[PDB]
Amino acid sequence: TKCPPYIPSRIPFLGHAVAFGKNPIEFLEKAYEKYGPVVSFTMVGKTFTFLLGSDAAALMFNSKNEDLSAEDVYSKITTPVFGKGVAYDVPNPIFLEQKKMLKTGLNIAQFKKHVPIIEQETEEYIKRWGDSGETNLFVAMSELIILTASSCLHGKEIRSLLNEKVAQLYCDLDGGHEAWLLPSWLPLPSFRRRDRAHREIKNMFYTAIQKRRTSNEKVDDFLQTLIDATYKDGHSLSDDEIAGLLIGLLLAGQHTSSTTSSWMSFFLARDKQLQERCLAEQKAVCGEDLPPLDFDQLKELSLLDRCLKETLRLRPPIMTMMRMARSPQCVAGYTIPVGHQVCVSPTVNQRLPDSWTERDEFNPDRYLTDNAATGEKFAYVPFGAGRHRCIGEGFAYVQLKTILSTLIRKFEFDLVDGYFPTINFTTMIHTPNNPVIRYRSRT
Ligand code: HEM
Repeated sequence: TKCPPYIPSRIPFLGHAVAFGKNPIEFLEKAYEKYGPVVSFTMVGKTFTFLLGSDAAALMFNSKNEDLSAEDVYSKITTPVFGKGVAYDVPNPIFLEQKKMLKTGLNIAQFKKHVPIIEQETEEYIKRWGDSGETNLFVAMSELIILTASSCLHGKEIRSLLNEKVAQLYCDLDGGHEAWLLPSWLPLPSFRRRDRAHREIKNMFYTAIQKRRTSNEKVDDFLQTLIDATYKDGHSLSDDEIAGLLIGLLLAGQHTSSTTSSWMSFFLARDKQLQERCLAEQKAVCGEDLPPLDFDQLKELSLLDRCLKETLRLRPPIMTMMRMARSPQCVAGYTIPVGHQVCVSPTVNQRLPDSWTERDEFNPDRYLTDNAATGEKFAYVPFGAGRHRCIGEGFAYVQLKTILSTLIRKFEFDLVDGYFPTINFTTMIHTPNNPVIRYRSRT
């Protein structure tokens, strides 16, 4: 019973709901100062124990689901979203069976095919912009990412079936507490047409899937990985299971990729020098005529890579990873009891003053010298770390770098009247005047 420091509260049940909810990052920064790397506090009935800093976060990253449980906090968040027999509604071994099926289909051989497809979808979409004007970038990315992701993981049959009609039918699907995401100004009807997309979208897949079943167009696309995929008991995945796995893979990468793409642009629309140094790198690595991209070139676009890593450092779309303690855990000379909701914050760890120089500046060149991203284990964890890591990370870098390149080539970006959008935790539904960006064609 040697429990970590616990921040007390004068408000019985809500605890620190207001203080924390007002600014979670500032709250936790202050808590690390006052209380150390492992602190507890009550919020709306639950005791939360945060692991702050790399050395404390090591507990969760090196943990097993039998001790720190995701299916005890992340299951009824996701199950109404992804479906039955898929995601956190199945036993971990068969859960991890499908995850190993997904990770096989997300390989370099496919990433080489994916880079062309992403550019075509970007070129036909961003033509809507025309010559010059101003767009809502968060909304712009939301729509583009759906198309790009759909035309890579779902196939061409399902892309053919896709129209501007269904793009927001994912929004009601997205609605269904859902994950500690960074708040953003994406289209937020959330309700849209609940219960209706579940029929529309699911049957969109059944039909497309049957075209691949009774036919001999066995191709190398992600869907053909799942149709031919067999469990380790021989039985292959059913019709509804394959659809659930594909729907869920586009949703887990939607807001994440969209929010990051937008923030990086805003960060580059603020610093015009870096936006030029990037364009230099583009025509210098690919040639001045800007020929179509391919996987290989992406690996040497290092400035873009360091801008993306710096974006993910300051604006990680997953704000907090959470687990429920089923067995007592030991960290920093403390024992976390059964029933605590153990939390790691990539945002905090990637901002901690005792680990990052110029913590709040968007400085991509910090990776050219020493930094915590390589010099520490769990100080830079946008995609997670260790045993708990994003399987879409490889597709993410490919998708994001291809998209941003296709943008920085065909456009230049700047802030409208100098407006740089800020995240507000105090505005429940009343966002401050929406985020807009300025675009103008190149040359
Ligand atoms: C900037 C982009 C992204 C970030 C920062 C991100 C972040 C994360 C993180 C931190 C996790 C671990 C959550 C946890 O263990 O509690 C995760 C899991 C996952 N992500 Fe992402 N992700 C991104 C993009 C994507 C993409 C593009 C896909 C799919 C194409 C995707 C699919 C998944 C899936 C399937 C999981 C599995 C959840 C599990 O392990 O049980 N994500 N992501």
